Amino acid sequence: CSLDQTVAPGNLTLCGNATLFTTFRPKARFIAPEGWMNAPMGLYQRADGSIHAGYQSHPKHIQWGNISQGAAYSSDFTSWTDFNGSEGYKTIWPSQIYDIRGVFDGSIIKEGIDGYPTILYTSTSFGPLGATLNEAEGTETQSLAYTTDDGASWIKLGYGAGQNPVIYEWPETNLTGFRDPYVFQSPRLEALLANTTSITNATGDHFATISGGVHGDGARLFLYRQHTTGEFIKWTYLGPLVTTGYKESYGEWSGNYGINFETAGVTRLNPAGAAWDNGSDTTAVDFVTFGTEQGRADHQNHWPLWAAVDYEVRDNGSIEAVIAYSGVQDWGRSYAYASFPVEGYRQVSVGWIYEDDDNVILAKQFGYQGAFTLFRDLFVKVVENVSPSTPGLFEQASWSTKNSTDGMSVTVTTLGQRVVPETLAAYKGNSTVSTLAPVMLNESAAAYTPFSSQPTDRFYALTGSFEFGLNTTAKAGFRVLASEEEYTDIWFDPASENLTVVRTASSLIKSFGNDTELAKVKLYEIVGAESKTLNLTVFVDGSVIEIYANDEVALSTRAYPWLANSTGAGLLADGTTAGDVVGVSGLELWDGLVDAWPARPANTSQGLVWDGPTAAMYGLFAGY
Amino acid sequence: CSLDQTVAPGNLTLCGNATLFTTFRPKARFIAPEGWMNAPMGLYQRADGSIHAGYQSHPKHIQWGNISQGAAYSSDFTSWTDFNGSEGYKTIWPSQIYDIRGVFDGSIIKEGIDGYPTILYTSTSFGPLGATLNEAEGTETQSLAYTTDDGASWIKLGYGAGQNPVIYEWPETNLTGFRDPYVFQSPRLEALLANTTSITNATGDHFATISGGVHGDGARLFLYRQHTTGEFIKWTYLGPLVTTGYKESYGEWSGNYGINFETAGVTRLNPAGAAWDNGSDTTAVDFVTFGTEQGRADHQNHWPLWAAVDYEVRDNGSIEAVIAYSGVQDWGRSYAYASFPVEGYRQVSVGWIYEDDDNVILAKQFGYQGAFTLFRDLFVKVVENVSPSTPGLFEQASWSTKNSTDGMSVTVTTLGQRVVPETLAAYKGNSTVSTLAPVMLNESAAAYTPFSSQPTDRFYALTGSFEFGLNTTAKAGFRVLASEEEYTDIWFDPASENLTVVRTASSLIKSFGNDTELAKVKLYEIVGAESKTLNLTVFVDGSVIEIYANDEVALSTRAYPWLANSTGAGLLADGTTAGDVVGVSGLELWDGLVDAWPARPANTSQGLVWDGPTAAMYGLFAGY
Ligand SMILES: *[C@@H]1O[C@H](CO)[C@@H](O[C@@H]2O[C@H](CO)[C@@H](O[C@@H]3O[C@H](CO[C@H]4O[C@H](CO[C@H]5O[C@H](CO)[C@@H](O)[C@H](O)[C@@H]5O[C@H]5O[C@H](CO)[C@@H](O)[C@H](O)[C@@H]5O)[C@@H](O)[C@H](O[C@H]5O[C@H](CO)[C@@H](O)[C@H](O)[C@@H]5O)[C@@H]4O)[C@@H](O)[C@H](O[C@H]4O[C@H](CO)[C@@H](O)[C@H](O)[C@@H]4O[C@H]4O[C@H](CO)[C@@H](O)[C@H](O)[C@@H]4O[C@H]4O[C@H](CO)[C@@H](O)[C@H](O)[C@@H]4O)[C@@H]3O)[C@H](O)[C@H]2NC(C)=O)[C@H](O)[C@H]1NC(C)=O
Ligand SMILES: *[C@@H]1O[C@H](CO)[C@@H](O[C@@H]2O[C@H](CO)[C@@H](O[C@@H]3O[C@H](CO[C@H]4O[C@H](CO[C@H]5O[C@H](CO)[C@@H](O)[C@H](O)[C@@H]5O[C@H]5O[C@H](CO)[C@@H](O)[C@H](O)[C@@H]5O)[C@@H](O)[C@H](O[C@H]5O[C@H](CO)[C@@H](O)[C@H](O)[C@@H]5O)[C@@H]4O)[C@@H](O)[C@H](O[C@H]4O[C@H](CO)[C@@H](O)[C@H](O)[C@@H]4O[C@H]4O[C@H](CO)[C@@H](O)[C@H](O)[C@@H]4O[C@H]4O[C@H](CO)[C@@H](O)[C@H](O)[C@@H]4O)[C@@H]3O)[C@H](O)[C@H]2NC(C)=O)[C@H](O)[C@H]1NC(C)=O
Ligand SMILES: *[C@@H]1O[C@H](CO)[C@@H](O[C@@H]2O[C@H](CO)[C@@H](O[C@@H]3O[C@H](CO[C@H]4O[C@H](CO)[C@@H](O)[C@H](O[C@H]5O[C@H](CO)[C@@H](O)[C@H](O)[C@@H]5O)[C@@H]4O)[C@@H](O)[C@H](O[C@H]4O[C@H](CO)[C@@H](O)[C@H](O)[C@@H]4O)[C@@H]3O)[C@H](O)[C@H]2NC(C)=O)[C@H](O)[C@H]1NC(C)=O
Ligand SMILES: *[C@@H]1O[C@H](CO)[C@@H](O[C@@H]2O[C@H](CO)[C@@H](O[C@@H]3O[C@H](CO[C@H]4O[C@H](CO)[C@@H](O)[C@H](O[C@H]5O[C@H](CO)[C@@H](O)[C@H](O)[C@@H]5O)[C@@H]4O)[C@@H](O)[C@H](O[C@H]4O[C@H](CO)[C@@H](O)[C@H](O)[C@@H]4O)[C@@H]3O)[C@H](O)[C@H]2NC(C)=O)[C@H](O)[C@H]1NC(C)=O
Ligand SMILES: *[C@@H]1O[C@H](CO)[C@@H](O[C@@H]2O[C@H](CO)[C@@H](O)[C@H](O)[C@H]2NC(C)=O)[C@H](O)[C@H]1NC(C)=O
Ligand SMILES: *[C@@H]1O[C@H](CO)[C@@H](O[C@@H]2O[C@H](CO)[C@@H](O)[C@H](O)[C@H]2NC(C)=O)[C@H](O)[C@H]1NC(C)=O
Ligand SMILES: *[C@@H]1O[C@H](CO)[C@@H](O)[C@H](O)[C@H]1NC(C)=O
Ligand SMILES: *[C@@H]1O[C@H](CO)[C@@H](O)[C@H](O)[C@H]1NC(C)=O
Ligand SMILES: *[C@@H]1O[C@H](CO)[C@@H](O)[C@H](O)[C@H]1NC(C)=O
Ligand SMILES: *[C@@H]1O[C@H](CO)[C@@H](O)[C@H](O)[C@H]1NC(C)=O
Ligand SMILES: *[C@@H]1O[C@H](CO)[C@@H](O)[C@H](O)[C@H]1NC(C)=O
Ligand SMILES: *[C@@H]1O[C@H](CO)[C@@H](O)[C@H](O)[C@H]1NC(C)=O
Ligand SMILES: *[C@@H]1O[C@H](CO)[C@@H](O)[C@H](O)[C@H]1NC(C)=O
Ligand SMILES: *[C@@H]1O[C@H](CO)[C@@H](O)[C@H](O)[C@H]1NC(C)=O
Ligand SMILES: *[C@@H]1O[C@H](CO)[C@@H](O)[C@H](O)[C@H]1NC(C)=O
Ligand SMILES: *[C@@H]1O[C@H](CO)[C@@H](O)[C@H](O)[C@H]1NC(C)=O
Ligand SMILES: *[C@@H]1O[C@H](CO)[C@@H](O)[C@H](O)[C@H]1NC(C)=O
Ligand SMILES: OC[C@H]1O[C@](O)(CO)[C@@H](O)[C@@H]1O
Ligand SMILES: OC[C@H]1O[C@](O)(CO)[C@@H](O)[C@@H]1O
Ligand SMILES: O=[N+]([O-])c1ccc(O)cc1
Ligand SMILES: O=[N+]([O-])c1ccc(O)cc1
Ligand SMILES: O=[N+]([O-])c1ccc(O)cc1
Repeated sequence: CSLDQTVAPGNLTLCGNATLFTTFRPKARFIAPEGWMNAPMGLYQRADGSIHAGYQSHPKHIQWGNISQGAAYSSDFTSWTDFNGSEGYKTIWPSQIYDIRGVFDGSIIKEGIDGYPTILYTSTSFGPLGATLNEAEGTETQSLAYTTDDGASWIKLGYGAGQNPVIYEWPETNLTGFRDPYVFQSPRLEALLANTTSITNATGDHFATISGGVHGDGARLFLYRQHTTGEFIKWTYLGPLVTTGYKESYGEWSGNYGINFETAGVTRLNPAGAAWDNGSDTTAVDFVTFGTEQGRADHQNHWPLWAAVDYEVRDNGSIEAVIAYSGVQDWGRSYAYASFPVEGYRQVSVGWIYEDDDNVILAKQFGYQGAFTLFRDLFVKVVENVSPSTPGLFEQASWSTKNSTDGMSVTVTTLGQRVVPETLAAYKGNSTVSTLAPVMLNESAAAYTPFSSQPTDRFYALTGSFEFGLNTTAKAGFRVLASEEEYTDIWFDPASENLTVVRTASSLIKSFGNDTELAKVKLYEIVGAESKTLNLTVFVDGSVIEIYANDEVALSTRAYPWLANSTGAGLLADGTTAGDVVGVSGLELWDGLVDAWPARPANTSQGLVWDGPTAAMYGLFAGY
Repeated sequence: CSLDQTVAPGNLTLCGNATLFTTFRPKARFIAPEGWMNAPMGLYQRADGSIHAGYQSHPKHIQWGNISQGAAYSSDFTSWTDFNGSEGYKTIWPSQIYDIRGVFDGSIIKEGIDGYPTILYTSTSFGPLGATLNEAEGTETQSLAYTTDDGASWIKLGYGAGQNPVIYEWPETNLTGFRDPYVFQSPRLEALLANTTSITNATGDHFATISGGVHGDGARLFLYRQHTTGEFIKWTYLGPLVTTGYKESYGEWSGNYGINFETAGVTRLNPAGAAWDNGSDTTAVDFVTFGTEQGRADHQNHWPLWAAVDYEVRDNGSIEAVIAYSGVQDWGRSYAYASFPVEGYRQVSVGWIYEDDDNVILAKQFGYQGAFTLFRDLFVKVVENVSPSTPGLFEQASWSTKNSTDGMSVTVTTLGQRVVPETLAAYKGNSTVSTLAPVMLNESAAAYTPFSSQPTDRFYALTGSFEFGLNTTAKAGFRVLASEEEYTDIWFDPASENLTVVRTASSLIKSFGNDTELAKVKLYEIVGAESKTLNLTVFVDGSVIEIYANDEVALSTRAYPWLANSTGAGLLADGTTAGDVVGVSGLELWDGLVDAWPARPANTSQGLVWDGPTAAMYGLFAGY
């Protein structure tokens, strides 16, 4: 095939394996060296302060299978180094009857077996596995392994009675799933349960949730408690923590709860970050983050959600997490968010961005699939002095409201997300930074106005503050990865409250997805203000477009323009007039970002392989 | 429990694990250090002249499961040393999706991958597996591994296309089984196929059989040929080598062909041992040895058989092995015979002797199950100058006859088996040998006459030649493991041609088997003789009783007397009179035999373990 990016693309399906390896590939973020990746796993801050990140991995293939933990480490979330051992960059792989079908997601007990960091993970064996299939007990169990070398290798507990797997009995019949154990400490839950520990005999300092659901009756998050402090074999089932209905939706701001949960976690946050109080901090909020499946017509039937919850203690010594309000962690092509504690009272979240090639047309030509999102600090976002005339404000859909004593202003609380400052500092410092003059978008505004400085490649960031009239019908935003013939348009339309990514012209290559992305964004109007403001930040990284609005709304998507010069960026304006003006300020472009994998050459493909005719016989993995 | 062997046994089911480890345990033969063992596998003579023996092994359990290769070596078939590596005495174990359900039987390519000894073995995965179940393609495949350290460890080929497993497609639909690859070189088969290699393109110097059958339509031995010399991935299916009918029997001397073959092998022998001619040696005979299942009402539904065959070349470049005559390799509690070449033009065979505790009542108390037989030289047994008035002679059931030119005498040919001379020499040399005076059994003979010298423990051998009148109705034999209250009786009754082992009084412990064993023995009468002779040799080794008659008939069984003094032996006589006399000569007792595992302590138990509740969930292994 021809790789001439100055002319229209040919038939790229004729290209060899990994011939398009560098063409669309992110450079400034976490990604496997090659092949298939999906969910983050095994995330923890090591004793030396560095971050260990695992991920679901299938090297030398471009579909899921033999799923293993690949791993790497970083001192700043931003520049990474691969582990290299006897299995390359893998550190846990299928090896025993109980996990031979896949080492699924798992999470870290920092002070575990013999004092070592310990992973509790879903060990899978044979049989139908899935929320739409007739799964049986044993197919998904939960197992332990520990590391004596800070994540370079893991030792599994032995197979058998009183050893691995450590959790195998289904807590209810007819489960849709039983996976993704999330281990956490919780002074809050310990305080709530302290008066009931005689009922259950579970007194350990670690809790674990397991994600699943019940056939025909919606998703479930099951809560376990470590039976005894310092002992890791026995985990006592308390009860369902979160119970939702079959394809239940809390509404337009909240996705859909589907039929089954995946990768659920539990945290507690306050306005500064992570909160480790027992309930005494009145500014702190309990949150659950979770994926749902089969409640969405597109995006691989997957919603990455979160909910604020109020805990109630049941008479049998378990906890009901009652949903107070419910939102979306990312509105685009991402899923499988994991969060973990970081020193300085932080909780950091990261997810997986899948490709937009669902028919698997150019995956072999790429030689890889998937990347992470950026790493995000979670916190309680608080907006003070909100005007009660903010449209829709008292729906309290994915936020809560608290009136002032006099009823004239409102305090809004919701989940905040922002890129970790280490990454922003490194990006800015390594980039060519252009601080741009403010622009009034009025009757003279073109549909597209290129920035006065332009990117030089597909690795850049941009930010801007868009000030709108309170009754505007104008739209504005950013165009990125743009030439005359290919471009991706990011619009906000305050009248509809919709942030969209229009991808009809994103690429000349017709096999990639081109559906319009959509997020809801609430501009909380401030008392006394005669305008409302959207702070919009965009990261462009190969084919990833990752959008953040108001440290609250995130939308990750993909664009694969063919032409070498489809790298431009600028401002979008629609329906701006002399009377309906959009003021854009705080404009800045960072060109270049950071080389996130400095030790890797440009092409880390090792080729692709086929599992052969037995893949279809076993029926577990696609085989390629 | 009480282990007082001077009084009646108590309730031994109350005894702890491995508390009866030494009580009944063989000392003079090949046996695992502890736990479950079954079939011999991976047998070969190493470059240094020593013998490598593998076996199906499940350490720390007393039922089958996670089946692996345990291994040991010997310079004389008799004194053995265990391998000791990272997995103890195991050297191959389930580790990959293709073999995670068990590393089943396999055999050796001496000059294989990169010139190293290479095993071709049955790699098993998930799904129904068995001749009475609905097995599917993929559940049993055939895979390669090689050793760079003379059997201390094995490296498997990688999983995938053009790698492991190397044989996976079923040659016919609806197989009852597809396992136990037997690799061999054959100048005979090469010569037969040389004119047809254009039809199949298979020209390699190794052949392999795979054992199985077809549902409802009997057993099958499938023949493959290595496609190209020096290359080990591609094996071409030629056709069925042996085809038998559903529960077909050739008769009383020949067991039953059942529904499915296991552990089948192919060899060529002459009167001296192994024959490596191309067909030019007129004294050589082609043989197949094979196990059959579900054609027997007892003995675990298993027959260990052999057949002499005449090869025919089919038009499609395959071989039909037409059965000429058909016999039994061992008439007792043994199965899974494997044979292998040994320097000096020898073919040596060894099998597995199972316990007689089929309800698994005292297996945990033993802490082990199973042993090998002794190692046996195979050869063509030729008897000259046989009288045509030998009863039943021209049935030619498990032998062939060739008349002299004048029709007055017959040459008889059959399969010969004898204990390897290395073992007999070592046994005799380490024993207290008593050469006993000949005994005429007549009207004065007691039912039981103790030998003039007695054994001192349960480890001894005895031999004798019993001369009978041509029209005798007398019976005689040996009693072993004998006190007043417990004993095992080995009888030959020339009038019925039956060799029996009567075990009604073998033990005071009622849970062990007590059924009478039976073999057919043909005393070929010699021209001019006025008598007929049975040469009977018996090895007593813990609980094993292994009987050989006339270097032809073998019968392995088990006896578990409780009393410490149930060790005696002597002569049996029934219906001997002044006129019907049995002359016994060549009588000799070897007391002690050899310590076959000199580096092992008396108790090599490591305890027993339970796999836990997941064993029943996975449904593959009993779990204990
Ligand atoms: C079917 O059969 C399968 C095969 O048998 C079976 O799988 C095997 O299961 C067994 C049993 O569970 C596993 O055995 C365990 O192994 C653990 C260590 O595992 C790691 O290391 C081994 C060995 O590594 C050596 O060899 C390899 C290979 O050559 C080398 O690469 C290594 O470098 C290393 O080499 C050195 O050592 C060799 C000899 O050992 C030398 O020959 C060599 O020269 C070198 O010097 C690896 O093989 C393992 O790899 C495999 O597993 C990993 C995942 O873990 C995979 O990723 C990988 O691909 C492989 O598959 C692995 O790296 C042991 O720790 C463990 O022993 C502990 O537990 C048992 C009980 O379960 C105790 O009896 C024992 O005492 C140990 O417990 C003590 O120690 C720990 C801390 O160390 C404590 O937590 C514990 O409390 C206890 O303490 C006690 O003692 C203390 C005294 O110090 C005292 O203070 C305490 O108070 C207390 O009393 C166990 O041996 C085996 O690994 C499996 N093998 C494989 C290949 O899978 C499978 O399950 C079966 N399936 C079924 C269904 O039945
Ligand atoms: C799901 O994922 C699973 C995990 O990824 C996956 O299983 C893995 O599959 C891969 C791919 O098939 C296997 O990789 C192969 O490994 C073979 C060696 O295997 C043995 O050794 C390894 C490594 O041993 C080191 O590490 C262990 C663990 O720490 C130590 O115990 C050892 O002591 C040793 O340690 C040293 O080295 C380390 C680094 O390597 C150092 O860190 C350390 O300090 C030490 O110095 C073991 O791990 C293996 O154990 C496992 O497997 C055994 C059974 O085999 C089990 O019993 C055991 O329990 C474990 O499970 C094992 O002992 C390699 O030989 C092989 O590489 C060859 O093939 C590939 C292609 O397939 C070629 O690319 C490569 O070039 C090699 O081929 C050349 O060499 C051979 C001869 O050596 C030739 O025959 C061949 O023609 C070719 O020659 C070429 O080069 C020549 C130049 O010299 C030239 O002359 C020729 O012309 C030609 O060009 C391959 O790497 C891996 O072992 C599996 N791992 C496990 C744990 O199972 C699984 O399949 C997946 N499942 C699915 C469904 O997808
Ligand atoms: C001697 O060797 C055995 C191995 O053979 C060692 O382990 C024991 O194995 C036997 C099987 O041989 C197991 O028996 C089965 O037990 C289950 C129920 O077990 C539960 O209750 C037990 C009694 O208090 C308890 O000990 C068990 O605890 C272990 O297992 C749990 C996991 O469940 C684990 O968390 C613990 O830490 C322990 O490891 C467990 O709670 C029973 O259902 C089985 O019944 C079947 O079989 C019987 C007998 O034929 C039959 O009557 C039933 O109808 C049914 O068909 C079976 O009894 C035993 O549990 C194992 N014990 C263990 C692991 O401690 C044993 O330890 C060795 N002894 C010594 C001293 O070393
Ligand atoms: C590029 O990367 C791929 C891995 O993705 C490398 O391997 C090839 O993978 C593809 C799948 O991506 C395989 O395609 C399938 O092939 C089978 C039929 O294969 C047979 O015929 C082939 C053509 O001549 C031949 O090459 C194969 O030989 C290999 O495998 C045998 C074992 O069977 C082995 O013994 C050999 O040594 C070889 O290793 C084999 O004989 C086909 O049935 C599949 O069809 C399905 O999918 C297609 C596509 O969607 C669809 O149209 C069908 O309807 C059906 O659903 C599929 O085409 C391919 O066989 C693999 N090739 C190999 C292993 O050589 C590939 O090698 C990499 N290229 C390079 C240059 O590195
Ligand atoms: C948009 O971003 C601006 C700039 O960061 C935010 O304004 C700042 O608000 C903080 C208080 O939290 C002040 O300390 C700064 O001085 C403000 N800077 C200004 C006004 O330039 C603004 O709050 C953001 N708006 C939204 C809606 O998120
Ligand atoms: C029983 O054993 C005896 C002793 O080994 C066998 O008799 C020997 O036969 C060989 C010929 O093959 C002679 O060289 C020996 O001298 C014979 N010894 C004798 C008669 O004492 C005898 O053939 C065996 N009989 C059977 C039926 O197997
Ligand atoms: C970019 O490339 C295309 C195709 O080579 C060309 O037509 C166009 O003029 C170039 N420059 C742009 C769009 O600014
Ligand atoms: C505790 O009660 C809740 C609510 O009825 C129930 O769902 C849960 O299963 C119970 N926990 C147990 C039985 O451990
Ligand atoms: C909150 O304030 C709004 C606006 O003043 C008012 O309509 C509403 O009733 C108030 N809610 C409460 C609980 O006082
Ligand atoms: C550039 O990036 C590296 C890697 O993250 C970072 O450590 C470094 O501080 C950055 N350089 C700057 C900020 O000048
Ligand atoms: C309208 O927009 C253009 C471009 O920003 C600017 O030059 C002009 O001053 C604006 N008009 C007013 C009245 O500010
Ligand atoms: C052997 O032991 C039993 C039981 O202790 C005893 O009755 C008998 O007399 C002993 N001696 C024999 C049978 O020669
Ligand atoms: C032997 O003990 C077992 C328990 O292992 C008991 O069930 C059985 O009834 C006992 N047999 C007796 C007393 O005969
Ligand atoms: C060769 O012919 C025999 C007899 O018909 C048949 O059983 C066998 O399958 C054939 N071999 C092939 C098709 O490879
Ligand atoms: C073989 O010899 C027996 C006895 O003399 C005779 O009955 C039979 O017919 C002979 N067979 C042949 C083929 O000559
Ligand atoms: C005793 O047994 C050993 C082990 O087989 C053997 O090598 C040795 O030669 C024997 N001793 C003799 C025959 O005196
Ligand atoms: C009968 O048998 C006994 C014991 O062997 C012996 O003493 C006696 O001589 C035998 N009788 C004859 C006639 O040989
Ligand atoms: O790769 C398997 C893993 O990916 C997920 O399905 C999320 O997409 C998890 O539930 C599971 O552990
Ligand atoms: O342990 C499994 C092995 O044992 C046998 O069933 C014979 O009894 C073989 O066919 C198989 O390879
Ligand atoms: O791209 N940019 O100029 C940016 C991006 C992010 C940010 O927080 C500030 C500026
Ligand atoms: O499939 N199985 O459970 C088996 C197969 C063969 C055997 O010898 C024992 C058990
Ligand atoms: O026990 N014995 O005296 C024997 C056993 C076997 C043998 O070949 C000769 C004598």
